[PDB]
Amino acid sequence: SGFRKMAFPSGKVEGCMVQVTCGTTTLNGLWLDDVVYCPRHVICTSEDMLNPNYEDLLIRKSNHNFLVQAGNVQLRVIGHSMQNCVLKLKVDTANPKTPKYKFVRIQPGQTFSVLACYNGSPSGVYQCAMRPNFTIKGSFLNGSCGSVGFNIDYDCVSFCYMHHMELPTGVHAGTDLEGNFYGPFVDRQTAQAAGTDTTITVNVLAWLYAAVINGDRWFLNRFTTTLNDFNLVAMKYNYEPLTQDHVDILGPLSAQTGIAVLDMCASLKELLQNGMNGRTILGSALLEDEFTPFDVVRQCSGV
Amino acid sequence: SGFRKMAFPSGKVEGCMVQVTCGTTTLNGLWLDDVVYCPRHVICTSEDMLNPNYEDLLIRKSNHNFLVQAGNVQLRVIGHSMQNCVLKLKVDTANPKTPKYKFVRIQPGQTFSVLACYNGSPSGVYQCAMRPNFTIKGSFLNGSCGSVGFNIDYDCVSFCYMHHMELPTGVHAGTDLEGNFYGPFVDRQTAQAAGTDTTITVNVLAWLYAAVINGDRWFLNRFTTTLNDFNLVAMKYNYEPLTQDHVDILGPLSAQTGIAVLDMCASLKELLQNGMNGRTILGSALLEDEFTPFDVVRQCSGV
Ligand SMILES: *[C@H](O)[C@H](C[C@@H]1CCNC1=O)NC(=O)[C@H](CC1CC1)NC(=O)OCc1ccccc1
Ligand SMILES: *[C@H](O)[C@H](C[C@@H]1CCNC1=O)NC(=O)[C@H](CC1CC1)NC(=O)OCc1ccccc1
Repeated sequence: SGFRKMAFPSGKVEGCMVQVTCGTTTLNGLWLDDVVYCPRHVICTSEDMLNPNYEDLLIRKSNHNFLVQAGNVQLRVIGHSMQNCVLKLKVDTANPKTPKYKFVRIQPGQTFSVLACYNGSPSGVYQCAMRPNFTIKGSFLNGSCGSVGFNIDYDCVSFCYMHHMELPTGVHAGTDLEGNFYGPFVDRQTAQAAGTDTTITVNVLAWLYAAVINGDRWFLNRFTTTLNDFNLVAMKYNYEPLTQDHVDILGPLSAQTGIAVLDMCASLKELLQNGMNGRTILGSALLEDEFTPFDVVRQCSGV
Repeated sequence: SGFRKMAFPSGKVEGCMVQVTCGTTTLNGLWLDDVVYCPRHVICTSEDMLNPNYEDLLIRKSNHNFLVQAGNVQLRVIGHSMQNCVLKLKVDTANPKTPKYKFVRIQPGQTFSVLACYNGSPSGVYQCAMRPNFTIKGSFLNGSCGSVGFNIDYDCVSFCYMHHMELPTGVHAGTDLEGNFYGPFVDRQTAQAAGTDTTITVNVLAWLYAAVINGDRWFLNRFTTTLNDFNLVAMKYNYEPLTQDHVDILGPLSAQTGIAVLDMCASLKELLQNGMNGRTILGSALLEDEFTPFDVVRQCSGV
């Protein structure tokens, strides 16, 4: 038993991280088969980044402007192209450690593992949820761009995120591996801000089920409510509306605990209106919304 | 910027995990050079585990009683011995992926990464602190024994933990890689319980410094206190006493923020006496004590 925020093992992705240098800029790239993917803003200078025309900037580059290093071994660039906000560098060697992989775009409310990297070298791994406002609450320093986010399913790595920037509130923004931003953000130094956010209701309910499975029961009650009545409380507290599909995906957890989803919704209603009164749930004094039903089932099925 | 609980990249350890089978018991082992390390209770049956004499049980085993599998490839056992609570199986192949490594025992209050594994296959990675009562708050299911905890320092893996059991309160206990338990625990099914725990004061202070570096300042005040006066408050709230050495290790964080340690201690005193009044620090509504000064410096130096 026990419930811990847990990342996927990072080894398959570690074998894909390289260092990409252009001019005086060095960031990380992802080396899959004979292609290296990295943020296109690596081709920019300090003044280029205020208002860049990336088509112009890439036309003025050649293959020899790009230094790719897989550890000590330098990789020779034999071609370059752009796909939206990602640069693709073709190299003269297929990565012998390329895993089975997909490029997938994730939905708000879904989670993924981030392998934070600097100078092509992985430094740490942690879980992130895609917020409803299309930011993530990461930990990224200078040089972290090109770090990727991913999920793993039976030795297949689904890449879903490449890191590009930090917003003024300290949250982070990036693209999928096709180079399309999550959210209404652009890769230049301007005055962008995250929109208003909301709490991921299905995830809070999943975490309450994890709590029960791990023996935290103090917040339970005898009451049940209706979907429509619960969704009125959700709007008051800036929670997403609960759909019937969300009720359906919580089915397994509802079955394992014998607590109906609308039964647990009554508990959430009381927690929202009354607070915790000094108590904790799974080691937290706040309602946690960054665990998906899948994340919970992964750790709580055996319990 | 950003501050996230972060594990070390797990790839170097993933390449060392194998599956060890004895009888109808299957758990995980750690394959380094030509030796596999695993919990000795793998040699026990259901009735053996109530009150085992491990010297007798191992004398009655032979090499062919042990099935070791590195993925699909079965490894041939050519010798076996016991070191305290760990079984060492000598195999006819040195692990080609053996990293530079050490076996180190950690101190309460220190952190490490856990690579949770089942059937020799890594499933997730997360950070744990060794509690003052020598337990950890993990996430371990049946089959997780033999999973290891580690820190990484310049491609050298320092192994510090191997998982053995779950206590009745849901926390976890295990050994160092020499097979010596952390804490007053034994590897048999009996009525063991964790002793009383305390809060790791130097870690809470380190986390408050991380908060300031990341822009959370609401808990700061103009007051300073003395070491002796603070240690009186620490005893009332079941916090460890602050030593001068702890003040010294917080030096860099104190310098980076311009807030003296005894200045920050006044803030902690107020938080302990008054609570948070509905506010949060680094996304938590509780005082967090599982980040070391090193953990904080790793993420906050660049900020
Ligand atoms: C790429 O490595 C870098 C990552 C930032 C650096 C600090 N934390 C991060 O996540 N990205 C940038 O520097 C981008 C580049 C523009 C998108 C084209 N700019 C940026 O993030 O500016 C905000 C910022 C905040 C704090 C410190 C530096 C920069
Ligand atoms: C080894 O894989 C297993 C790990 C436990 C299983 C559930 N969570 C864990 O951490 N260890 C054991 O089963 C040990 C064996 C005895 C030490 C010799 N026993 C044990 O943990 O018993 C407590 C327990 C609690 C919940 C479920 C099963 C067992």
